[PDB]
Amino acid sequence: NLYFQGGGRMAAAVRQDLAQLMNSSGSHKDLAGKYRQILEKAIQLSGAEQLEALKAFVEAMVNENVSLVISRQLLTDFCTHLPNLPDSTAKEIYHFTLEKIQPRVISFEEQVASIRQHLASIYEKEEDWRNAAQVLVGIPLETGQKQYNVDYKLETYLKIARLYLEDDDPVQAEAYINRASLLQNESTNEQLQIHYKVCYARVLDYRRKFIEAAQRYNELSYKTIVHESERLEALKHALHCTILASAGQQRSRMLATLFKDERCQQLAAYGILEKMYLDRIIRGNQLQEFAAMLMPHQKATTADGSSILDRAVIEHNLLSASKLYNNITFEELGALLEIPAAKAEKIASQMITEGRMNGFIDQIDGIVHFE
Ligand SMILES: [Cl-]
Ligand SMILES: [Cl-]
Ligand SMILES: [Cl-]
Ligand SMILES: [Cl-]
Ligand SMILES: [Cl-]
Ligand SMILES: [Cl-]
Ligand SMILES: [Cl-]
Ligand SMILES: [Cl-]
Ligand code: NA
Ligand code: NA
Repeated sequence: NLYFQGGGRMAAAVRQDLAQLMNSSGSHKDLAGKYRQILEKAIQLSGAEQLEALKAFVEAMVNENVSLVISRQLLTDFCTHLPNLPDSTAKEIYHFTLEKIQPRVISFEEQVASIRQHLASIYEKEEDWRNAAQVLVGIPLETGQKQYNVDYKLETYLKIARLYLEDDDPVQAEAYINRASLLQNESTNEQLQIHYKVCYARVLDYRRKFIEAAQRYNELSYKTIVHESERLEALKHALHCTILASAGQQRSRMLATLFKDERCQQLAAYGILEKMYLDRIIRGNQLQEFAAMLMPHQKATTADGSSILDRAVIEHNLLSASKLYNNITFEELGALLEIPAAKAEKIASQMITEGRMNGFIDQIDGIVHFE
C-alpha cells in the first residue's frame, strides 16, 4: 500500500494493450474485434484487478483519439457485460462511466441512457428509492439530441413517480406523473396507459386528494380488459378513498355510485358504505375494523393523535346532523358525535366558511342553525 503505489499487473497489460491500438490504421471489424478481445480479457479478471481493467477500458474509449464509431460500439458492448457482474462492482463502474463520459456527454447519449436505466435498477433493488429516481431524472428525455419514443418517456416518468411514492414523496411523484399525463394519450401501448392510470390514482391517494383518487379507481374498475380480481381491487380502493374523503356533494355522489354497484357487497367495508350513503351518524367502535382495512399512508396521524379517518368521520357526522336537525347546541352535538363541544364548533365553522354546510353559528349561546 504505502511504498508500491502502482496497480495490478493484468490491469496494466489491458491499459497497455488499449494504448497501443489508439491510433491504429486497421479496418473497423478488425480494430473493433481487437478492442473486443481486450474487453473479454478485462471481464475474465476477478476482483480489484477486474475493476481497475474495466476502468482502463472506459478511459481508453472516451479518449478523443478513438473514433466515435468504435467507442460507441465498444461502450455498448461493455455495457452488456455489466449486469452479469456483482451489484457493488456494477454500481461503481456505472458511476465511473457516467463521470468519464461527462466531458463528451452529447456524443454518448445512448450509452448514458442505458447506464442510467441499469444503475437505477440496482438502487431500486436495494430500496434506495431517492437515488434510483435521481439517476432516472438525469436521463435527458427532452434536452438531448436523441428523439426518444413516447413509450420510453412514459415508462421512465412512471418509474420515477413510483420510486418517489416508495420514498414517501408524493409531491415529487405527482410532479413526474404530471409530465407522463402529457404523453399517455399519444401512446399506442394500452397496457402502459393502464399502468399510468393506476399510478396516477395511487399518487392522488397518497396526496390525500381522496375524491379525485376515488373517481379514477372507480373508472379502472369498469375496464373489462383488466382481470376481474384487479377490477375488484380498484373498486375497493375507490370505496376506501370515498369514505376518507372530505364530506360534501362530490363525496355523497360517489357514495351513491358505489352503493348502486352490486360488486361492493363483496367488500368488507360494504356495511360502512351503506351507513355513509344513508347519511347516518357513525360511531367510533363501528370503524375499528375499517381502520384496520386501510393502507399505511391512510392511517397518518397529527401530533394531537387525530387520524385522517377520525377527521373524515367528524365531517361526515356533522353534515349528517345538519340534515336531521334545524338547530343544536355544541354541547349536544359534541355529546352525540362523541367529540368535545369546541371541536364540533371549530369543524362546523370551517365547513360553513368553505360552503360545504349551509347554516350559521351563534358563538355566545353556543348553537348552530342548519338551513
Ligand atoms: Cl448502450
Ligand atoms: Cl426534472
Ligand atoms: Cl403504481
Ligand atoms: Cl376496457
Ligand atoms: Cl368486475
Ligand atoms: Cl377529499
Ligand atoms: Cl374487502
Ligand atoms: Cl373493503
Ligand atoms: Na337541517
Ligand atoms: Na367559520
